[PDB]
Amino acid sequence: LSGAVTALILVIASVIIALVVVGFAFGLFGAFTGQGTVAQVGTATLSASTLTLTVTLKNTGASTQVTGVLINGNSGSVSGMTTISAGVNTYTITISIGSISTTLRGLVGSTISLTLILSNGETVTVSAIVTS
Amino acid sequence: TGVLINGNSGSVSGMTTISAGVNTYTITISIGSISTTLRGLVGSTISLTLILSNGETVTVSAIVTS
Amino acid sequence: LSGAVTALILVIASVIIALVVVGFAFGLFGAFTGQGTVAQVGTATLSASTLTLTVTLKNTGASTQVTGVLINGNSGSVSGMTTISAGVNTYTITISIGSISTTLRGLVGSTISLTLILSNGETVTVSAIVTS
Amino acid sequence: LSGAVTALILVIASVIIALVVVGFAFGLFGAFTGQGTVAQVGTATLSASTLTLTVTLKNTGASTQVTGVLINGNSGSVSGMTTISAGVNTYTITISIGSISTTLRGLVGSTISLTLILSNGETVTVSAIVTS
Amino acid sequence: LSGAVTALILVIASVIIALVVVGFAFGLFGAFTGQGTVAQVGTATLSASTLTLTVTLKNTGASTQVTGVLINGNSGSVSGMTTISAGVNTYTITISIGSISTTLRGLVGSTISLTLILSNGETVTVSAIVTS
Amino acid sequence: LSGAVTALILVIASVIIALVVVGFAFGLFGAFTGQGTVAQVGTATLSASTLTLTVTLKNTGASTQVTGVLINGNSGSVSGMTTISAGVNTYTITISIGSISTTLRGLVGSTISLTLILSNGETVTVSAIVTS
Repeated sequence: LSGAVTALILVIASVIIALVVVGFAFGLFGAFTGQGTVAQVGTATLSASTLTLTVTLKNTGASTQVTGVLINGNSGSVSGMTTISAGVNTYTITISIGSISTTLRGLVGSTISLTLILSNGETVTVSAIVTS
Repeated sequence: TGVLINGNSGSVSGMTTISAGVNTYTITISIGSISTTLRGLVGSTISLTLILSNGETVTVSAIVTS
Repeated sequence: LSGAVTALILVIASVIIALVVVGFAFGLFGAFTGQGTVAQVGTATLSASTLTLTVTLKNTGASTQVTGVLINGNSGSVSGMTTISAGVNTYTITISIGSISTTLRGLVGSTISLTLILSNGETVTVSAIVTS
Repeated sequence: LSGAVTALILVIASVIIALVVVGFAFGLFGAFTGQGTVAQVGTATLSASTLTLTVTLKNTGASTQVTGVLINGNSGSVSGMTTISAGVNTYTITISIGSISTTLRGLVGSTISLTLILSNGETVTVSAIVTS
Repeated sequence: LSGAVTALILVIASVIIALVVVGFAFGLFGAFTGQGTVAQVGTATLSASTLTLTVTLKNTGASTQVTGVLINGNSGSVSGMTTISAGVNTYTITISIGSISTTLRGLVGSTISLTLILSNGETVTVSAIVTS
Repeated sequence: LSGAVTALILVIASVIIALVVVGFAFGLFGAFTGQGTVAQVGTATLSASTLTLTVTLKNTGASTQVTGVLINGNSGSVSGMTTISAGVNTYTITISIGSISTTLRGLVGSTISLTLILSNGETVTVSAIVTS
């Protein structure tokens, strides 16, 4: 008689566990779909006298952060408008590096490529015109 | 039961009932902040999620128009 | 007995999930195909006395917008016919920059290159004759 | 009952592995963006009496090295200012070849083309005026 | 009573097997990452009188071997510095083909392209100047 | 006792199914490799008086067919040597269009570009000299 009791107990436990796994899979779907996709929608302007990056970013996911910046050699901090809203927006970020100060002064008018290290593990490649 | 756009989850207010077969549904979404946020994405692609009553989430791709 | 129940539950869940993924992939196809492709089909005219750009644009995709303009140094707003219908059309856009006013007055008759920053993340390179 | 346990074990392992791969891909992005781009921004001067190359180089990436030089026939070593900082800078490199000594003495005033072999796998083509 | 005994036996077997599979997957990751990446970081020199290839190779993976060479028509053996250490290094490889002897003697000064067949399944394309 | 029976039944069924899938994948490999690659290996001659295309085609795959032709405006049928053997061969195809008759008569000596729509879904771009 114990055999059928064990059979039912195991059947119901397996059903509960399978439903848990399926719910987890669909939660993973919904979470990865809306994780946050940040890209560039136009050229940036890198003021070399003040070292200020004005960039237009498009974010069609969750509201992420800007944790770091990667310029030619050094990775520097950021000190302005770190919060990336959703949609398309123009952000004005003040970059802080030790050595790059006055290094760009000899590049006014030329193009440059930066990287933005976001909080959600994504890195964004940015193109900019160096100005003064 | 619900919709999931870039940041926020919002209610739906139309044709919530999914009949069987293939059908074209016109769902009115309601979020507080996303109002006028998509106005700068006209023409671009976007990805949404639909939270159904049977525990299944459906991933949808959409073109943003105006 | 529970093993086969679990097996069928997982099989059906996997079928549902795979169908969801395939539908999403084909939706992505159809969405990226008709996202909006804007190009130039003839030289533009940049009136320097009024700073007005008359340009013929071809758009074989979705109806986009014109968010910004990029002239030699500055990025400026636009204040006319920002909506790009489908097909080939002649648009008359009034550009607004602070300093470029009366700067092109010494370029009448010469060629120039502008950029149009569209709402769908695309930038269009435009060539124009500067007139007055 | 074991089926669903195995299913969740594999699901979580797959999520971990996929996240690892995605992080690696974005790291590759960030690394290749700032790998180091060196070009020339003005004519060089090749002193043929002392065989010294004075060249103005622009480097908008990581700080690379100058490992070799390639003049008409021979590849020779360099013995000065091997380190290329970031930005635009004027470098005075002392080249050393066995045979080219006194060979350029018959080219004073004419043009010549060199190659620079950098540490980051990139070769830079340089143009120079031979002087004395 | 046997049902639950079988259930636990199968559960522990499944956990052991899944852990084996996951460990094997991560080992595959670590192994394919450091398998050996060999490329060229500067033009090679192909001495046509002695038929000797002086080439600068960059290898950022495991220490591979040079098993064969592929010149214009024929694949030939190699007889020197077959072992590719890690890093950037200058290798002097003596090639041996029966027919190509004295064939390059009419190509001095021109450019040529060779292939190196490595031990780790990778073929490396090399560009060289033919000298004498 | 039923649990282990179920486990082995599912194990053998899964092994059979996995082997079926792997066999199908390798069949897909072998089938896509030898599908038929048709290209041009020399200029074609388009006789405008008789409207006859003499073209040398190279096909290193399966023996495909020529289902249609695409000339400047119209898509026309073919009425000769529709079968493409393997190897390099010179084919003489009689094209049939309603309007193009006597239209090429004003292009004798000039170059033109055609398209061949093959049976295997591949289109081949051809260049031809218009003759008479």
